[PDB]
Amino acid sequence: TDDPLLQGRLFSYLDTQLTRHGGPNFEQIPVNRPRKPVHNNNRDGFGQQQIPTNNWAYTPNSMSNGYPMQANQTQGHGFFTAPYRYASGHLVRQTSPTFNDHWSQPAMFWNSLIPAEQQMVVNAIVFENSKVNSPHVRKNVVNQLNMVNNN
Amino acid sequence: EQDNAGDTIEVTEQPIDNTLYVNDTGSYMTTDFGTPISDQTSLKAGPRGPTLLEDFIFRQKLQRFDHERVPERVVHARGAGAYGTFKSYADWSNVTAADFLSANDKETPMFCRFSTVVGFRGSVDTARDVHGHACRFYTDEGNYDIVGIN
Amino acid sequence: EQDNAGDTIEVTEQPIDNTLYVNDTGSYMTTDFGTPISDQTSLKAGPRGPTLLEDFIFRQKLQRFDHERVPERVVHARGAGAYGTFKSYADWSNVTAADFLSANDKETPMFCRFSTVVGFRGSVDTARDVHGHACRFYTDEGNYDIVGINFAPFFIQDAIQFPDLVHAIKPMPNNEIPQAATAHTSAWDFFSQQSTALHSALWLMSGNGIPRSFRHMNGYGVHSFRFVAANGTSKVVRYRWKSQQGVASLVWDEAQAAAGKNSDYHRQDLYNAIANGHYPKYELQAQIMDEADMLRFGFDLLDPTKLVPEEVVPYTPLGMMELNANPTNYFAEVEQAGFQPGHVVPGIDFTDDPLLQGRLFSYLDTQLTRHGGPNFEQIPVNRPRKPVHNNNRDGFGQQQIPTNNWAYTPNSMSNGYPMQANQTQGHGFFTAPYRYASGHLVRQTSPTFNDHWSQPAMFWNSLIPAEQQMVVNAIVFENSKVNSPHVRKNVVNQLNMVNNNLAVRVARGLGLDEPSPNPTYYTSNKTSNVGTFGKPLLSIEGLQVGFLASNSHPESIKQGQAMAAQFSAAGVDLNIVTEAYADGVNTTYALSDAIDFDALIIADGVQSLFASPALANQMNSTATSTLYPPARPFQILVDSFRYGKPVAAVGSGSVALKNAGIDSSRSGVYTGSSETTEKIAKEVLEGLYTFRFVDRFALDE
Amino acid sequence: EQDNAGDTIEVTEQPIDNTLYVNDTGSYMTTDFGTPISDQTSLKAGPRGPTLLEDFIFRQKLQRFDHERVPERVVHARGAGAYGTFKSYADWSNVTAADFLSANDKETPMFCRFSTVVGFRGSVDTARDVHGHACRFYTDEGNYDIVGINFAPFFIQDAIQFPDLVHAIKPMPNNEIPQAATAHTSAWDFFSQQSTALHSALWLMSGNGIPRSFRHMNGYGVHSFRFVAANGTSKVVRYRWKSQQGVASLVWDEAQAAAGKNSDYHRQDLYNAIANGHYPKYELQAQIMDEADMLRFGFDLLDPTKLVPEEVVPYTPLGMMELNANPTNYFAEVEQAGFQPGHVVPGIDFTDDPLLQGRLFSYLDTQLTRHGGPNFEQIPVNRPRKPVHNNNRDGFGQQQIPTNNWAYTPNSMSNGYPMQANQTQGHGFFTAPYRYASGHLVRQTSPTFNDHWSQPAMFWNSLIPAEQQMVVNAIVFENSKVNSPHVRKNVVNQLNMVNNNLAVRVARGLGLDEPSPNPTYYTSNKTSNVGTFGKPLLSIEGLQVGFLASNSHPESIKQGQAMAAQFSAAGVDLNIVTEAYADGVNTTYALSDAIDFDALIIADGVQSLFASPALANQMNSTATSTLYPPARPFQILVDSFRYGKPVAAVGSGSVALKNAGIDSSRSGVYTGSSETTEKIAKEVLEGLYTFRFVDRFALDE
Amino acid sequence: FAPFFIQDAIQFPDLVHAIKPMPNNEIPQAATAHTSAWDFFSQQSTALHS
Ligand code: HEM
Ligand code: HEM
Ligand code: HEM
Ligand SMILES: [Cl-]
Ligand SMILES: [Cl-]
Ligand SMILES: [Cl-]
Repeated sequence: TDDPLLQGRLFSYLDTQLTRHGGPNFEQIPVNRPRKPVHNNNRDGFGQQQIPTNNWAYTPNSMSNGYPMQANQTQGHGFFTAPYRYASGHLVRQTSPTFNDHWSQPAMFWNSLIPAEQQMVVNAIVFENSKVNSPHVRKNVVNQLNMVNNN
Repeated sequence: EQDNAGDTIEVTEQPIDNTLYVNDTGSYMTTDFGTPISDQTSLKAGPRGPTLLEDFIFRQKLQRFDHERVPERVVHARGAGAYGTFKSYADWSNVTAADFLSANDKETPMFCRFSTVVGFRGSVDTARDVHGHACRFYTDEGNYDIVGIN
Repeated sequence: EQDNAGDTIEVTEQPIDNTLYVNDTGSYMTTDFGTPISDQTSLKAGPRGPTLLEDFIFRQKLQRFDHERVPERVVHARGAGAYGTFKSYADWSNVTAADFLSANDKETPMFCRFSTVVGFRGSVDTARDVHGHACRFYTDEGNYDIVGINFAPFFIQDAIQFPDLVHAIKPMPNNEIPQAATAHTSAWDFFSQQSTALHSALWLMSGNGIPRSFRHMNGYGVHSFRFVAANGTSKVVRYRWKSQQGVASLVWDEAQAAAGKNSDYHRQDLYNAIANGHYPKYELQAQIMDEADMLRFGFDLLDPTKLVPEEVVPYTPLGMMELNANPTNYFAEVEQAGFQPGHVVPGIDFTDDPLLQGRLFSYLDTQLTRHGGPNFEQIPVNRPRKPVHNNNRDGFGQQQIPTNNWAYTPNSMSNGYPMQANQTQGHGFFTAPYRYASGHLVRQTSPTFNDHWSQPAMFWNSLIPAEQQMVVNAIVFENSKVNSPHVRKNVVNQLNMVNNNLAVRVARGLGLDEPSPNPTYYTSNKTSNVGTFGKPLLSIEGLQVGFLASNSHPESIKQGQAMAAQFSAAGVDLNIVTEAYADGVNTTYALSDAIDFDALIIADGVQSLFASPALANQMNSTATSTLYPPARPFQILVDSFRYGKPVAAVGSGSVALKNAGIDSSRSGVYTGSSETTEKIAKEVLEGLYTFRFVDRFALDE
Repeated sequence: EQDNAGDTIEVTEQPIDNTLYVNDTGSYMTTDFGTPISDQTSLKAGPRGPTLLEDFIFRQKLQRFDHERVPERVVHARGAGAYGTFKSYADWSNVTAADFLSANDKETPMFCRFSTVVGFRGSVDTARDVHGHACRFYTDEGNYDIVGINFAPFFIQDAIQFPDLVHAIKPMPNNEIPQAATAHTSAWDFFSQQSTALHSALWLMSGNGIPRSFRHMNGYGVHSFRFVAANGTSKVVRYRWKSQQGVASLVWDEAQAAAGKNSDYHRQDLYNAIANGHYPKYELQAQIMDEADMLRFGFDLLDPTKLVPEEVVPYTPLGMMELNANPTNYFAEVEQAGFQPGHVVPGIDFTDDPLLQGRLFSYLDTQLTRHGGPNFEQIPVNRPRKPVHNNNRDGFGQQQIPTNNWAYTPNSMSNGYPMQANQTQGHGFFTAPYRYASGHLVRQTSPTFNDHWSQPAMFWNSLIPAEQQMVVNAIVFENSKVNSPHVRKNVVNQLNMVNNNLAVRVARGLGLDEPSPNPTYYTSNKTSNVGTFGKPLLSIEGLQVGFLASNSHPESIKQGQAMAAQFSAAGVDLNIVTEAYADGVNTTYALSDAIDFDALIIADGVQSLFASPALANQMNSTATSTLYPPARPFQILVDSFRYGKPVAAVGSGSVALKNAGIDSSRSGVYTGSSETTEKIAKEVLEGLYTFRFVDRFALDE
Repeated sequence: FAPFFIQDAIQFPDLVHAIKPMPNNEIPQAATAHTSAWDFFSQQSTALHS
């Protein structure tokens, strides 16, 4: 979905795999391998421990007997974006006004805890905000919490 | 390792795919994580629209591409290789305990690479240069490399 | 950050050494950690003993050496760079808020790199190829890079196909053959199965594929971009760098000779020109179009396989660039430089060109590969001229020391620094606000992109007959090297959708059946400034003259030397060539070839050097010169003439011309007695501007 | 380089930005390539639309973030650093040509990092462990690093065994359990099968394994090194950093509590001390021995499992270090710092210690892992204070720009620069010239290394009875966590070769058969300054006092505050603790534990806070305080007393003491009326120096 | 937890730097109990639910 938090995670996690693995072949590590063999025209990179036999590593070509075959909604069980998805709008760096209520759900959550666990939340907030060294931040936290539940 | 329950360790080996040589015959294209794909058009907000960040098919393909290259050799960057075999003329144990030399007609698999020295990866074969002659014997007692020149 | 003692932070800045350029004068050698050393003998257990592990001097030196190399660029690996400056012709604020364009005579520092595409790091300069023209403006509002090429169109219409095009044109994966060339099955297979490629393929087969030098080609942005004004109004623009030297190119067999004689031909040309004060210039120009123009001209401005003809929208001159300094260290400054089309500044924006859109991802990601980590922008050549301030942190190779301990937004601790910048404060980047999208989320190509053949037809019609023959010869050469008959035939059929005459001539060259006219996409239209023969140069500065003399006729050297003042005054290098160095000699027969000179002059009284190979072959073994291969002087002459270069002969030099079957009546052949050398020089200057004499090139239909 | 035009090279240095410390004040946010930005909302196709690939602002920010991390150190991952200065006591040129030691009062900049060994980057400070003490002198002749630990001996005698020791002590490979601890089968298996480990294992089980802070331990070089004089004569030396604060340690259950209450206990201690002006000091000392001393003392000076007893060779004071500034950015300066024992300077040399010899390889190689490339010495904290000059080139992350284009020796082009440096010119490094080797090339251990047990015996005899009990408790704790009976028994048998009493007490703790005396390696010998209890501190600066008060008795706060001037004057922090912040309150019961204070004072009139858990348990649910867990004040008191810390009580505070079963007659218990608080303070100062009252620790045999 | 702290991925490095140890001294470990985290949670009030 167009969840702006989800949308960025899609970039971030693919990129971050480079950092931890030293190179682009992180999916070749056993725990990350799919259970069926991979076939695509990706090649090379540090730590390449496979040996491609298809010497015509591009699409379209007339040399490889059509392999590997393009997969889509109607053949090969290919991935497909949900076809009724739609977008319409200026290209904007603006937050949706539907996102503006930051406090009602915190209030519901508070009401959802037994009295003993409500005390636990208070004790935690008090513990953490006593460790916070800045009085003005302590006061900002209080004011925010007061928009959630006065008690 | 097992005079006690704590140091006793259960090993469950998982049925992980262990392909070496890749054979495309018959196959649909998949990502590196095995999802079947096409790879010929970007996902866009309308046919004349901008490309979407969520097009993971685009990103995985170009990330592979963007990372294909590795440092060339500091010397002997330009070279070419081939596999072969080596046959001992004799049992040479009187002078060497080397196993690949331990019997008449004993055969050992080989891989060699030949190269120039000074030029970078795509430099001309017929440069005036030293030439490398580097061969690996895949022996029963380890890979023995003779890394020589002409 | 200081309403309390705990969050109050004491900053003590340490007096750390901050060298940029390294200057060895006066110094003793030290390790990288500053201990003075020698580095010439290993530490050993006795003078004939084994080397010791404790020899840290040995290990630090070889560890540096063992780690010198980094990955080359996946494309455009082979290239060369230079610094320069850009001057705006005007205040362009009426169309763009870009700061480097905001005032008449406003100057901005520049760094550019030029390259081929397909060959690896040490491949030959004169490969037939696309050429990169990538320039960074170090503006006051960030590094702006125009990452262009010497052809107006590109091969494909979507970035997702880029690895397909590249694997197809690169050497085959089983054996890594052939180097730096499209002359193989896979490339022509791709160009014929992916018929978007035809426009750029024709460019590649023309002289545009084999330029004389980086100084004698133009640059193109290829894609539509946007100029965005302060108030949000945008224009759609296409960039051209118009070379102020002019456009000039080689012929194929000459490009081959150059590859074997001087693989560094273009990088040497650029280095020498700058070092000699002949600074190359290129005028920045833009076709400045309205949003309403997207589909008006019968193709789509989002389509990178299509140029806008100058005759439909003229190029508006924006300003002038000049390159005026060589780099100090090639690895540090050129090899490590990373250009990105996503390096934009306020007042510039993108379009929905699906080729451009993917480049924006690719170039940022690829910088990791070549630099080993995320701090590639911290490398000096990639730094902006003003200090960076943001909340990015850490990563391999971090050589800065952040002092802002509250590295997040929003915060109440950092006094609002660094401040958010946008359209209305701090000169922040902004997307053009009238841009809009509307549609299903689709992996479909636009039908406006479907005509792959009409523009190839226009391009063909835009070449003089001699260069049309060059295209045929190239296609025939490359497709003869293609090993697959079916691919050869596919190429013919594709070419027949472009122009029947073209396709018939190619099929004839390939020994294939001649196709019949297929008029759907044919046109008589043509455009200007897209060819490389038939139009003279605008400047001959930094071109080369070879003056062929002999030590066995000493007056010939003096004759050469007395012409030198005139060439020098035109910024042309006169090279006196003999058998061996001597007083006044610049270079030798053994070192020389036709490719080394843009014009050739034969001295008076040296005709006996110019024996043909046949004559050479009679007298072999004894009393044949050892100082150069048999008939080297003759070959220089015959080659120069064949390639179309101006040739002059003084006095009995005309005997050499006759020996070579060159009539003194041919265009671009100058003769005179020893008393008229001054006039012969000026005719050579004339011929250098014309550059090539196309009447020498064989024509067909 | 200039006998000709071709080899003459024009250098044009470009005006590139050269920021080190980054200062955000006044600035707008920019990308890394200098374009002004906001960074708070993704670019989307409509406000509820998908994020666009062209949002380069999003991608550059997350790419930086996604790449922030680097590999931690394979050992000593968890650590903290600070800058300081070193002052020589003398001109030491009679024994060493080292430049930082060449004059009385000569000052050299310093950077040190202290660490544990086994735990990963975010493991608990108060793990039982070896501690690193690694210091760089930024000398005029290169960066000299002493990379030491807080124990005098090391576990193994050959560097090739280092991965064995480390894999054995690190978490098990199947499940990565347990963290930061030797309390598992593999470690004790290793220590018992590789009996060289016994000396260091005893150190580890003593208070030395759990120091109070980095400021309250010593440092040791462990290995023999050499001082080399200008004329080539050498001395064999061993280094000790003698803490000028003194040596003090925790007890195990306290180290555990600290791990759960404040994992940053030692790094916070060091940061706060420096920030508060209480700069830690350590005196550099060396046992300065003759070459003839190698085997004289009944063990081998090449052997790193052996200390030289101060009573055999005294430590010669060389100079004083002080650490006086915190780093500005932890990642840039501390995380990236790379110490190497091979970072030596002229006047220092190595010995044939097989443990030292391998470290010289290992640390240079390991820097590649953590920095992603070979230019790790170019990181600011690793740079020498004078500019580097050598012919090393290139590599990932090259942020310098060499100007010497003739980067090889010998050459005739560079004017002899940089010049070779050696013993007799340029202050070059030189191996000590009388060093000699003679022998077959052997993979054999020296028989001089065979006594693994005598020095462990000396160490045991060197501990007060209370700390001997601590060693037994630790061994018993760790070997109860060891899951393998046969390893437990091997450990006992090994310990029985050291001291029968030790081994019997351990076997009793483990429920095993008691071994019988095995006198071969037993000794009554002992050495001084190797224990951590029974000897007072030399300075109490930067220690902490907790003053337990209550908001429900307001005069208690005022009582606390009136004592503050006296503690402040001693450089001791007085922390007033109540239920919740209020005028004059420093911290709260809920935030507090015994581990937070080095001494505890109970205020007059607050006795009712100090209800025991039993009393707490009666009245549960309503009217029990929510402001801290039940019996928190009582627990602070009982814990402080158990751990051996000084405790004082004013007035009715003595009621709290009685509730806790603490008689006012015990050592390190101070009581007084409200009129004698000044005297109570000075007794607390007294108790802080004694530091722990060992009469409280249970003893066996 | 069912909800997350922020509504846009571009803010992720902000949330993370805020909750991670301070950059000058890398204190404190594995904890939000410090000025920066609670500053972030209170200036970026989307964080209250989580
Ligand atoms: C007898 C003299 C030498 C010979 C016969 C020789 C031979 C070779 C050969 C044949 C290669 C290419 C191997 C391949 O095809 O991949 C090579 C690479 C190399 N040589 Fe040498 N070499 C010599 C001297 C040295 C010396 C003295 C050094 C440095 C101390 C050295 C360092 C290297 C390095 C770093 C490589 C790159 C290897 C790689 O990246 O895999 N060579 N040498
Ligand atoms: C209009 C079409 C294009 C033009 C004009 C163009 C231009 C260039 C140039 C001039 C360079 C060399 C820059 C240098 O000198 O360092 C380059 C490198 C590169 N190009 Fe392109 N390019 C185009 C299409 C693409 C596409 C579609 C992609 C991929 C989506 C791409 C990916 C790359 C990559 C990965 C590099 C290596 C950059 C580096 O390592 O720094 N290019 N391109
Ligand atoms: C006398 C024995 C030893 C002492 C006193 C010692 C000391 C230290 C210290 C203090 C550190 C942390 C430096 C820092 O704060 O960054 C360290 C790290 C290290 N030590 Fe040792 N060590 C000893 C033995 C060894 C041995 C035998 C080896 C291997 C042959 C070794 C390999 C390492 C490595 C690889 C690191 C990581 C360094 C880095 O990543 O920068 N150590 N050692
Ligand atoms: Cl959605
Ligand atoms: Cl658009
Ligand atoms: Cl020695």
